[PDB]
This record gives sequence, structure tokens and C-alpha cells, in this order.
Amino acid sequence: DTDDIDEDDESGHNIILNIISQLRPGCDLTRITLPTFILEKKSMLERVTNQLQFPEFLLQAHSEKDPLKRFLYVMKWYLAGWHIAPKAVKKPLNPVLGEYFTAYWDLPNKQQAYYISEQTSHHPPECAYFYMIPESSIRVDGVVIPKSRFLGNSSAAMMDGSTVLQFLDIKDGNGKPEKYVLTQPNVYVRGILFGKMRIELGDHMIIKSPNFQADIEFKTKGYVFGTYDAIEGTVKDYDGNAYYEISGKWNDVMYLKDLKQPRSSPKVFLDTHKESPLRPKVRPLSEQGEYESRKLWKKVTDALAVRNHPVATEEKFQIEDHQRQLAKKRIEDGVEFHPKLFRRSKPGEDLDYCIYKNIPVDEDPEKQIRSILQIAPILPGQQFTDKFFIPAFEKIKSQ
Repeated sequence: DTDDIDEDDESGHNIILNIISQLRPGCDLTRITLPTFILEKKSMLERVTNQLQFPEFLLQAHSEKDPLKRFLYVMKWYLAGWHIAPKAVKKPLNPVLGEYFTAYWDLPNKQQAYYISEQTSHHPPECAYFYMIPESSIRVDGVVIPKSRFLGNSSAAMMDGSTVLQFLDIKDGNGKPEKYVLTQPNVYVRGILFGKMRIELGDHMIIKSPNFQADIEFKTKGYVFGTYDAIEGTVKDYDGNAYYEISGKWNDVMYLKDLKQPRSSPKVFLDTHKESPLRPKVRPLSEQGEYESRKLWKKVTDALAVRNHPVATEEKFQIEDHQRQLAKKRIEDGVEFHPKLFRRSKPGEDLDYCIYKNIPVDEDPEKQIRSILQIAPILPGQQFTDKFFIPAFEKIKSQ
């Protein structure tokens, strides 16, 4: 699979050294087009679902009665997806504005999970996603907000997005659903000058719940601290009491140490080699829309799969130049882009965007499922209608 092949040969590396020579450390990469040979065959909208491929941990969390153990399972679920990634130094395609991707999972417990996402902003880039398992009262909303940076020998996507997880049938002290906020580590590429490129996850990831929190540092390989991919973090309450220390590597084995029993050794917490991922399902291509991820990028990804980069580049240009023309018209007409599927949040809320459709917390799961399926085609055989293309803000006025 080309996602796992490094195509950074001498000619290719020369192309990158070339680009690197125009930039000053600290600048962003919004002005330049990276070559196609550093692309994996997925839109960022779909790459997000890699992170959701271990729903069993989430289902366990939801069924776990003890608040602290429940927190741990959420942390386990959230950490599990990161190693599901290209083996080569490759990144997902930057989605076009209004691009959308939907997917579902048929879960071991015979329920379904549903996923809807859309690219809501181009300058600066942002996409929003929504994921729900109504039959288990589990709801997830989030956004990706990548800020690209050239740093010299390094570059990065500084990840400012976050995720909100809610257990709808577990009420907190307010009578509201138990809520977790989870942030994202930064994604670095090192060795863009000297030697071979390598991706590292980078700084701090935060997980907050009503009763517990964790701050997890994704360690950067020394010089003196010479190992890749390690994490270190503590699970605390809000009175400063530490319960567990997490350690290990996000792409190998992670361990938890019971700080209450300091004689004990760290115990296996998540072994990424032993856990089997569950991949999303997607409607057939013939059923997908013009700006639906896999269909939109199909000619690009076909060319990528056979390593035909002149074609991949040409196909990517036609798509991206088309979007440039659409953006010009908008400015000419005094109009702005408005997402189809996500409504803008009010100030002081957790996320820039949330799915537009009202899905009452205590509504029967069967009714919640029908509401979800009315938002966009997700399951095989579903159809588009004009409503889909109406902006979210117009659809919340009717609601």
C-alpha cells in the first residue's frame, strides 16, 4: 500500500529542500503546495475516523459504573487510534471547502455508529465532525484546526481542534450529560533537512471530565532522552490528588501505575499490537456526491496508488483551482461560504461548530437514528435531496 511506502527519494527530497529554502523558521505553510508524493490516499475528513476505530473501549467506558475507571476507559479509547496511521511520512489530503464525508460502523454488539463531517473553513482550515451511537447513549462532536508551520529542520501541524464526548444517560451534578473534553497533540515532521523524515507526536494532550482530568505529554525524542513516541502523564482530580501515571509509547505499549500503591509496577494499560481495529464502512462510490471525500478525490487517489504524480498533481490542481474560482465569485457577490451540515456555535461554547440537527438528549434512540439519517446520506441506498445543499443556518431557522 502506497500509504506505507516512503517516496522521498533524491529527486523528491530535492523538491522539498527547494521549498524549504524560501521559508523562514516560524512562518506558516498556507502559501505553498506540498508535493503529491507526501499524500496518503484519504481526505482529512476520513483520516479523523482512524481515531474512532476502537469503539469497544468507548462502550466499556459507558457501561463502567465507577467514575475513575470510566475515565480510564475514555482515555484508553482516545489514545488507541493514534497508531492507526500511514507508515510512510505522509499526510491526508486537505479537504476542499464544503467537502463532506460520512461513514458508519456495524458494532460487535449489533448497534451502529454514525459519522458525519464537513470542511467548514478554508482560510484558516477547519473541519467539523459528529459521531454517535444512539443505542448506547454515546455522542461525540469535534473539530480539527491544523495550523501549519515551518520550523527549519522541522515542520508541524499545530493542532488546535478538540473533541467533546458525552454520555447522554449519565447525568452529572447539573442533570446534564457527563461530558469529556479532549484536545490533540501536535503533529511534527523532523529530518526535513538532515537525513530521513520522521513523524513525531509532540506536546501536551488534555482530557477533562467533571471529576477527573489528565495532562499527557507526548515526549519529543532527545538528544539525551533518546527515544521516540513516548508519553508521560498523570490522572488527577481537581484537588491535586494524583491517582495514576501513564507511560509507555503511543504506538507500542502504554502502562498505568497506581500512584496509591507506589510499591507496584506499571501495569499494561493499552497494547496496540494486541487490539484489533474496526474500520468504518462507506456507501458505494456510485451513490456518493460530487464533493464527497472518496468520490471527489478519486482521480487523485487512483494516481497516488500507482505512484503517477504528474497525474495526481494535475488532478489535484483542477480540484483546487476550481475552489479558488468559487471563492472569487463569492467575494465578487459579497457572499460568504456557509456549511451545509454544521451550525456556528455561540461564544463561550466548546466547539466552533456542531451538527445543525437538534437531537434531544433524552429522545428515544430510534428517533435519534432517523434524525441522523435525515442529515445526510450515510447508509447504503440513501439519496440526496435539495435540503442537503441548503446551508445549515437556513435549516436551523426552519427547525
